[PDB]
Amino acid sequence: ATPRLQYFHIAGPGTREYLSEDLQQFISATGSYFDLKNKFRQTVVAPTRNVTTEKAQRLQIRFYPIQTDDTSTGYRVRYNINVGDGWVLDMGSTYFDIKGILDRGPSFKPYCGTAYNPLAPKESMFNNWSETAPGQNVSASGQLSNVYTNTSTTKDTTAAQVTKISGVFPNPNQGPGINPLRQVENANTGVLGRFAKSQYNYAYGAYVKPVAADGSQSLTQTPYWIMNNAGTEYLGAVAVEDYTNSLSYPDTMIVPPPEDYDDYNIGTTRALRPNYIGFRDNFINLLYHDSGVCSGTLNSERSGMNVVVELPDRNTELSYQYMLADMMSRHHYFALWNQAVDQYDPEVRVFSNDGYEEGAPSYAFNPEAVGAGEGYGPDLSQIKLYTNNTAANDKNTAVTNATTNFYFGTVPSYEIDISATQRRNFIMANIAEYLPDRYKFSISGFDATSVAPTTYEYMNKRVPLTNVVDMFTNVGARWSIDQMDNVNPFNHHRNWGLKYRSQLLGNSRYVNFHIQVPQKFFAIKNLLLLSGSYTYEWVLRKDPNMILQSSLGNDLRADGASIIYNEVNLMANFMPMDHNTSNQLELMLRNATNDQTFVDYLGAKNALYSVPAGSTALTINIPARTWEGMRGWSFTRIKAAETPQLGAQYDVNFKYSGSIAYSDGGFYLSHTFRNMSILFDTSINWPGNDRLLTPNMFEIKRSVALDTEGFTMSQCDITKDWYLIQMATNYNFVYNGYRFWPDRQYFHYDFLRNFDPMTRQGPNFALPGLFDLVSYTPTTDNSGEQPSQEAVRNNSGFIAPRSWPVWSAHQGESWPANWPYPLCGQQAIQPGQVLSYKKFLCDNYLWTIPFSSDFMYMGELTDLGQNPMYTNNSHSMVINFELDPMDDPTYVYMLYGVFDTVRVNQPERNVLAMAYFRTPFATGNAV
Amino acid sequence: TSINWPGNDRLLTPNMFEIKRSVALDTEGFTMSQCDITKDWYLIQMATN
Repeated sequence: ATPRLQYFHIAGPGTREYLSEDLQQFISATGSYFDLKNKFRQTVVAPTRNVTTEKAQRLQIRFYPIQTDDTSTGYRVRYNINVGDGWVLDMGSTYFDIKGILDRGPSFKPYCGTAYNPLAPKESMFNNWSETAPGQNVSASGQLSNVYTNTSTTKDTTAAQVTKISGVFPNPNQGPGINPLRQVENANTGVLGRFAKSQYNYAYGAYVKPVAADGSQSLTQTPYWIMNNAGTEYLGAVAVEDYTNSLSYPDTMIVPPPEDYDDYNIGTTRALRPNYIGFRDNFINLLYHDSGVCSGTLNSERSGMNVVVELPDRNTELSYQYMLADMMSRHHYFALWNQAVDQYDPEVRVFSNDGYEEGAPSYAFNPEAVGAGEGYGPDLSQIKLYTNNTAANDKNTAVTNATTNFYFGTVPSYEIDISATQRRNFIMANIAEYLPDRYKFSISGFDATSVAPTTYEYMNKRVPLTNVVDMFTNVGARWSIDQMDNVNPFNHHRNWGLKYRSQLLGNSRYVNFHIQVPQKFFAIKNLLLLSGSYTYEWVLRKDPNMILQSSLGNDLRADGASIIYNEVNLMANFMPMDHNTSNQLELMLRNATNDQTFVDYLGAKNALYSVPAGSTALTINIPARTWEGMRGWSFTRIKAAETPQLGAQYDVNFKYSGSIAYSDGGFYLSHTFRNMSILFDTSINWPGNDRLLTPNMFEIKRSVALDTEGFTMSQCDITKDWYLIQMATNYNFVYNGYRFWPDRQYFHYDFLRNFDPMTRQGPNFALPGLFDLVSYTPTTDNSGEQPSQEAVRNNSGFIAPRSWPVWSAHQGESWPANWPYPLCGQQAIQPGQVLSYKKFLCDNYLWTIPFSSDFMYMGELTDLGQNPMYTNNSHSMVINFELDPMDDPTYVYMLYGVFDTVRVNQPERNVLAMAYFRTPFATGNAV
Repeated sequence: TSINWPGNDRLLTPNMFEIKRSVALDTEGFTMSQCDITKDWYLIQMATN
């Protein structure tokens, strides 16, 4: 351009063509050790024509609904996407601008613990006052902190404070105000206090809403004078306020003792379980995908024929999950699409018990350094000091007056091992509370069958058994709690993805949410719409269980959750390219030979096969079929209670609000898969070439205890054959050697990223010794007492009794522990009294078996998928599964390998036509 | 004194680069990514970067 600009290489020719050829050869040859390319400048220049219109064209267009039909299960919206000539719409830029009111219900705690007197001890009381009538039979217990240096024997100095009582003056926040507590004379100190007469005396979690603008939780205060046994000696005064009906305990629940201790013991109070009710990852289950009854609609006006056809056997939202996880790492939190992957804390799931950081003995000392707590030794209180005589080596002269404290011993202190305190609190709060309901018991005020197990206060008022999980539970083994490894780990308050998603809405259950939801259906997920007038209808879910995710998985419909949609607009971004260039573009995309073609990323027909609780085996029969281009198999097992009805507008049997492992990638039951077999004909096994070490089945895992010949890989119970197949599928190289593949560690759904082999040893019970003191079965009684837990005697006088609830106050006496049998050390049990428990966990993996001759990837259209023996011949393959028996009805999420592809034909203006074809499992009915 | 640089009805508010707006005062949307940043500003930043 400008010679002035070409001089400075701002618009010049370019480094390749202004540098002398010999210099270019030099800087290319000597470019690995002495760089010179950074010293010469070349500028990339914009096309400056035929890239943007001068015409006034909106850069971002909002489409507000034509026609709504607000209903009580969904929220339909219909738009008229008018794309003029010279315009071009990429539907990847089309998203729903949704705002409304969200109610997350009473079952929503965005925070562990409480906000009301958190530092208060759990069993403390807020300076009680129990009376039948004012001035009648009265019981009161509390601290009297305020002082007013009274001159006793008269009311002159006490009545002055009494007249001030009728306000905020007692001021429970303020105390004595003196740091050295030894300087007070007990006869000229004055005493004041402020007590509350109410039911449910507990300091922890106590809340009384204010009535005046300056504290003042009550309006009427009745003062009471403090005198000794005689009435003449005036000592102090007390403020008493009625909180009988003005007091409440939000976010806290009373943990009463067993019924035998209901009286004479108020137990402790505990904060409710923390529950996060934010939206789901990537706004999953917020648009009605794959539901024929409430399917979306996209079509032109001239031909009002829908082009989006949805199938109940496809999974659009899991497809988007897999697509996004392959496109980027899942640890990136993109707050726009609510892109926060559901992740469990590994320190909670794969429990690596290690005790605690044992350091020097740690003590909490007196606030001052002088005290007589447990006043052993000489009293040292009425002593007298005489000065020393060096010559006589004895006392010589008395000290006239010596006000001395002079206590005995070191600083009074109480020893706490906070390193183990954190460990126990962590275990009980994270791993113990999230135990299955079969390892819990009521609290002597709660009763089962009076409320659904899927409710909030059911989970809150059921204390887990305290010996199934504790600090001695596999004290040195990195071992997930086998009583809980079948529990969805993503239903946890440590779900950082869910925590972030629930924190994006706010800190209350009354949310005026404003969200943007993308279109995930693969045919129009990123379709480029040409010119024409199209109508684009969709319906938004209003099911509280589906749209919202809980960290507890409780039934939100029974928990008052609801949502209201006010404005649902359709945003779009239009590139302002030149009408000449956009007209050329649309002319060349209206040509038949080159037209948009999209395949769903999952590429799987999704079939759910029910497996009841007791069943350990599953037989899958598929009738005669053409298996053309079928990619392979993929499968996990999903709990039935955690999976909605496929293609149902509203599921009433779905009383779960955690992580639907079907909808998202939150798979956690890839284990509990004993083996598998595939038989294309009635008896012809698929590998069927002596490939595997077990030729006629896919032995996924075998117990090492019964293992004798080997056939187990990677220091767990997985087999050689299965490990080989999985590594060959995921990484394509097993015949040149097994190795780690860090190129796929971002995927969040591959094998090595989340395959965790485990090994614990454990005592060998069913021996003359080794009595197995841990009882895993509760007594399923109303009383909050579990006497079967009283056999462990560990931390006897320093924790709550095992029969008592976990979070009750401590009582007992110090005693040698008896339960944890030493598996290490010099006094360990004999080698014949230990066992082996090789096990593996594999979350979010979705076992894959590729329909390839050698289990390795040679193209999306597999080796055997195009073989003219499955494609042309009809085969009726039979799958036989063997599973670990679970304790609830579970599906087996089976995924085949399909080419569910669509190519979009847009020959003229407002003519939109789509052809859907799925190679193994087509849906053409020839009508 | 009369030439808006976008000046072609580009932004949802053609006459200014509305960086953020009060969601309480909001009526028609124009707030993006679950905060008070605007659709136009979000588009501009994402396109630039």
